[PDB]
Amino acid sequence: ADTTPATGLVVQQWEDKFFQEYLHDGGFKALMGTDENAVIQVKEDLSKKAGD
Amino acid sequence: ADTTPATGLVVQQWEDKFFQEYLHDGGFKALMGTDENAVIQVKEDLSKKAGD
Repeated sequence: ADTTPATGLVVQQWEDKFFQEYLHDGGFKALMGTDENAVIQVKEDLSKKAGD
Repeated sequence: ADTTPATGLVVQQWEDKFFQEYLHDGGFKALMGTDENAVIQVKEDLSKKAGD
Protein backbone atom coordinates (compact mmCIF):
# COMPACT_ATOMS: atom_id res chain seq x y z
CA ALA A 1 0.00 0.00 0.00
CA ASP A 2 0.90 3.70 0.08
CA THR A 3 1.74 5.66 3.23
CA THR A 4 -0.39 8.75 3.86
CA PRO A 5 -0.28 11.21 6.77
CA ALA A 6 -3.00 10.91 9.38
CA THR A 7 -6.07 13.14 9.10
CA GLY A 8 -5.06 15.09 12.20
CA LEU A 9 -1.42 15.33 11.07
CA VAL A 10 -2.19 17.37 7.94
CA VAL A 11 -0.56 20.74 8.56
CA GLN A 12 -2.36 24.04 7.99
CA GLN A 13 -0.34 27.24 7.65
CA TRP A 14 -1.33 30.75 8.71
CA GLU A 15 -0.08 34.02 7.23
CA ASP A 16 1.22 36.90 9.34
CA LYS A 17 -0.09 39.48 6.84
CA PHE A 18 -3.64 40.80 6.74
CA PHE A 19 -5.87 42.64 4.28
CA GLN A 20 -7.57 45.96 5.00
CA GLU A 21 -11.00 47.18 3.96
CA TYR A 22 -11.16 49.85 1.27
CA LEU A 23 -12.31 53.23 2.60
CA HIS A 24 -13.14 56.35 0.61
CA ASP A 25 -11.65 59.45 2.22
CA GLY A 26 -14.18 61.83 0.64
CA GLY A 27 -11.52 64.02 -0.96
CA PHE A 28 -12.07 66.93 1.44
CA LYS A 29 -8.33 67.25 2.14
CA ALA A 30 -7.87 68.99 -1.23
CA LEU A 31 -10.35 71.71 -0.17
CA MET A 32 -8.65 72.50 3.16
CA GLY A 33 -6.61 75.68 3.34
CA THR A 34 -5.81 78.76 5.38
CA ASP A 35 -6.61 81.18 2.55
CA GLU A 36 -9.63 83.48 2.73
CA ASN A 37 -11.44 81.81 -0.20
CA ALA A 38 -10.92 78.21 0.94
CA VAL A 39 -13.96 75.95 0.75
CA ILE A 40 -13.02 74.43 4.12
CA GLN A 41 -11.39 76.83 6.57
CA VAL A 42 -8.64 75.53 8.87
CA LYS A 43 -8.24 77.50 12.11
CA GLU A 44 -5.13 76.28 13.95
CA ASP A 45 -5.10 79.23 16.37
CA LEU A 46 -6.09 77.09 19.37
CA SER A 47 -2.99 74.90 18.97
CA LYS A 48 -0.85 77.69 20.46
CA LYS A 49 -3.36 79.61 22.63
CA ALA A 50 -5.81 78.50 25.32
CA GLY A 51 -9.55 77.97 24.96
CA ASP A 52 -12.12 75.46 23.76
CA ALA B 1 8.01 4.53 -75.19
CA ASP B 2 8.21 7.08 -72.37
CA THR B 3 10.50 6.57 -69.38
CA THR B 4 8.89 7.02 -65.96
CA PRO B 5 10.24 6.30 -62.47
CA ALA B 6 9.08 3.14 -60.76
CA THR B 7 6.09 3.30 -58.42
CA GLY B 8 8.37 2.72 -55.44
CA LEU B 9 10.96 5.19 -56.76
CA VAL B 10 8.74 8.29 -56.47
CA VAL B 11 10.26 10.40 -53.70
CA GLN B 12 8.22 12.07 -50.97
CA GLN B 13 9.65 14.75 -48.70
CA TRP B 14 8.91 15.31 -45.01
CA GLU B 15 9.36 18.46 -42.92
CA ASP B 16 10.79 18.53 -39.41
CA LYS B 17 8.65 21.60 -38.62
CA PHE B 18 5.20 21.16 -37.09
CA PHE B 19 2.29 23.49 -36.42
CA GLN B 20 1.10 24.20 -32.88
CA GLU B 21 -2.55 24.66 -31.95
CA TYR B 22 -3.44 28.23 -31.03
CA LEU B 23 -4.55 28.69 -27.42
CA HIS B 24 -5.89 31.77 -25.63
CA ASP B 25 -4.47 32.25 -22.14
CA GLY B 26 -7.13 34.80 -21.14
CA GLY B 27 -4.63 37.45 -20.08
CA PHE B 28 -4.59 36.26 -16.47
CA LYS B 29 -0.78 36.30 -16.25
CA ALA B 30 -0.58 40.10 -16.38
CA LEU B 31 -3.02 40.50 -13.48
CA MET B 32 -1.04 38.13 -11.24
CA GLY B 33 0.99 39.84 -8.54
CA THR B 34 2.05 39.87 -4.91
CA ASP B 35 1.33 43.52 -4.06
CA GLU B 36 -1.75 44.78 -2.23
CA ASN B 37 -3.56 46.07 -5.33
CA ALA B 38 -3.01 42.94 -7.45
CA VAL B 39 -6.22 41.46 -8.85
CA ILE B 40 -4.85 37.92 -8.40
CA GLN B 41 -2.88 37.43 -5.18
CA VAL B 42 0.02 34.97 -5.30
CA LYS B 43 0.99 33.19 -2.07
CA GLU B 44 4.31 31.32 -1.87
CA ASP B 45 4.51 30.57 1.86
CA LEU B 46 3.87 26.84 1.34
CA SER B 47 6.92 26.63 -0.94
CA LYS B 48 9.18 26.78 2.15
CA LYS B 49 6.88 25.41 4.88
CA ALA B 50 4.82 22.23 5.16
CA GLY B 51 1.08 22.04 4.59
CA ASP B 52 -1.67 21.52 2.03
